[PDB]
Amino acid sequence: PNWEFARMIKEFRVTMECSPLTVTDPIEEHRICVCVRKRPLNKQELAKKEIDVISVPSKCLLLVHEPKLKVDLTKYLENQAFCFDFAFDETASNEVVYRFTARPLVQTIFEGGKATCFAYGQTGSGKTHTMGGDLQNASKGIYAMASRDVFLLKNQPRYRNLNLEVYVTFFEIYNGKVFDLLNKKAKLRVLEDSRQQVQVVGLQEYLVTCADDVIKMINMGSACRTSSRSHACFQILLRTKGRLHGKFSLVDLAGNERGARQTRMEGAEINKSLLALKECIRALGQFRESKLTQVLRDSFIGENSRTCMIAMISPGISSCEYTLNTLRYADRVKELS
Ligand SMILES: Nc1ncnc2c1ncn2[C@@H]1O[C@H](COP(=O)(O)OP(=O)(O)O)[C@@H](O)[C@H]1O
Ligand SMILES: [Mg+2]
Repeated sequence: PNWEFARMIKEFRVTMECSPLTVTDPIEEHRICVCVRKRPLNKQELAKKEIDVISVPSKCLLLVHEPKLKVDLTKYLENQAFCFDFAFDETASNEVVYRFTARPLVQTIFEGGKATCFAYGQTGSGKTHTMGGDLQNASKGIYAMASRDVFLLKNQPRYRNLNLEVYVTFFEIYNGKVFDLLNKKAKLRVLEDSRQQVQVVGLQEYLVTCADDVIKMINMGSACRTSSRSHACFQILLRTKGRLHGKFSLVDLAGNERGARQTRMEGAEINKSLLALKECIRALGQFRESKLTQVLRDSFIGENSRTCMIAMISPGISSCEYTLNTLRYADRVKELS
């Protein structure tokens, strides 16, 4: 047969119908969740008469109206379809996006589980807008939202007898070097031991109690950081006896369009890490180690470990080549599940 094609086709088909009952399902463990989010064209983009070339006709489908010239100059479209677990159009808010990406994973930490949620995509696409908050608005972004609901889940009966402390970290990863955003960008050192386990020495874990505390911390970190070229990782830890119960690492990745002049070849580092991250993620469905995947190594290797990739799309015509690139990385992540 042509079975590889048949398999790829099936995988497409299956994803193309899904209810929101599939990721949020009990008793099936959707370990890997891949999403896409089209942001609207902004006024500068409108001002430059940019054509919106992206459509999101269903919850599980996204279309690229790839503009093309035939050899004889004749204009046409190659309308390309991609399907994801969720696809959010230019109307979907952060709270809506949060509801189907990260929120499901909150419970995983209170179940003694590890969680990761990545914002992936080109620069100016909305990674920080989604994760940090409206570009700022710490409270209108996933970091905060996840936290809001971490506190809510502790006050429920089922999870009150755990005697939990809520800790919080926040750091930047830039050219192989970690920097604590809660400790004045202090350059930290990353140690692997014999067991191949990682420690980020001197990474400050602030205890928190209310959501507003966390909003304060997120704003300190974001402030004490000054765009792309660097990863940002905000973590939420639940400790019981100062022993770690569960961990949610929320990451605002770097610009994915730097496959690379001379010596601004941080784009080498950025590339290695994104390639790394991809491989790591696909190991959570069963190399070239980067500082990012090293620091997050526990959050993939685990038994109850879950993840969520949110691919950000810039809808402009001028961005199409970058958009198509973003979508292939995303396709290639879903590929194993
Ligand atoms: N879904 C959206 N709705 C409205 N504005 C958005 C949206 N996504 C991004 N933006 C705006 O676009 C700009 C670029 O977003 P940003 O998240 O900083 O890009 P990047 O993810 O590359 O860092 C910001 O001003 C942000 O407020
Ligand atoms: Mg941003």
